[PDB]
Amino acid sequence: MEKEFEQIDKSGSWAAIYQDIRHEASDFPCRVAKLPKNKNRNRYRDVSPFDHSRIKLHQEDNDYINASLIKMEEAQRSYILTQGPLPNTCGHFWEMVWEQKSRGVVMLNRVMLKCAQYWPQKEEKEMIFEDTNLKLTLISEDIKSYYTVRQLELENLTTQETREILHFHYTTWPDFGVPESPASFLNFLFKVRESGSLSPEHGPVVVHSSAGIGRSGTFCLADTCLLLMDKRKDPSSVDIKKVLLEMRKFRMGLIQTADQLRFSYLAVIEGAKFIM
Repeated sequence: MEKEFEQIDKSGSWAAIYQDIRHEASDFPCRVAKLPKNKNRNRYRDVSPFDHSRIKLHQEDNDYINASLIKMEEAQRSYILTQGPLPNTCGHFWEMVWEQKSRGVVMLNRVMLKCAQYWPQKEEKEMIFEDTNLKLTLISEDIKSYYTVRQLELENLTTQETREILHFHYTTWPDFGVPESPASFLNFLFKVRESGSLSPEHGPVVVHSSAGIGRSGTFCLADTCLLLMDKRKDPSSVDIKKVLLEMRKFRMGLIQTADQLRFSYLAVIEGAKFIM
C-alpha cells in the first residue's frame, strides 16, 4: 500500500487525488447549524455538523454545539470532532465532555487566534462555567518538546460528581499545514492510546483543532486505518481513501489539504511499520 503512495508521489498528482475524494464526498443537511440563533455558536460559516450526526447538549436551553460524532463500526471506535471553542461556547464544550462521558480531549491546534483558551492555565486559577454549571481545575500538566499532556478535573456543580479528563495537546502542528515528520505525530497518537482515552469503556474522545476538520480529520483517519489493519484478517485491504470517505459521511471536510492527505498516508504507512 506504500506503493500506491509511491505512484501518487512520483506522479505528483496529490492535488488531483484530493479533489477526487472531494467530489466523491457525502453531503447532508445542516439545518440546525444554519439556524439564525446558532450563528455565533459556529467559528466558521463554511464549517457545520450534519444534522444526522451532530452532538446534542442535553441541557434544556439550546441543544446546539458545532460537533459531530463519528462512528466507525468495523474498528469499534468513536470520535467527537468539534471546532475549537468560542468564548461563548466554552461552557457548551465542557458540557458535551461531561454528557458524552469522554475521558480525553485531543487538541491539534496552537492557541495562537485559532481557538479560545478553554482550560485553566494555573492550578490556583480554576474555571467556572456559569451557563453549564461546570467547574474545571487543572491538576497537573507535563510539557514536552512536541506536545503537552494535562490532567484536569471537571466537576459538575449540579450533581457534585467529579471526572478526570486528560488533555492531549499537539503543539507543533501549524494551521493548514503538515508536521515535518509522521513519527512525532504517531508518538503523540500512541500516547493518547496508551492512556485509554480511546477505550470503548469510555465515551468518545473529543478531538478538535481550529475548524475541527483538517488537523482533527488527519488524527482520526490515521488512528482508524491503523486500528483496521490490526483487527483485519488481511491488513493490505485497508484503503485510506475508503476510510476517509466513510468518516466524511459523519462530518464534512475532513482533511483540508492535499498536503494533509499525503501526510495521513505517510503517517499510516509509518504507523503500521510499528504495529507490524
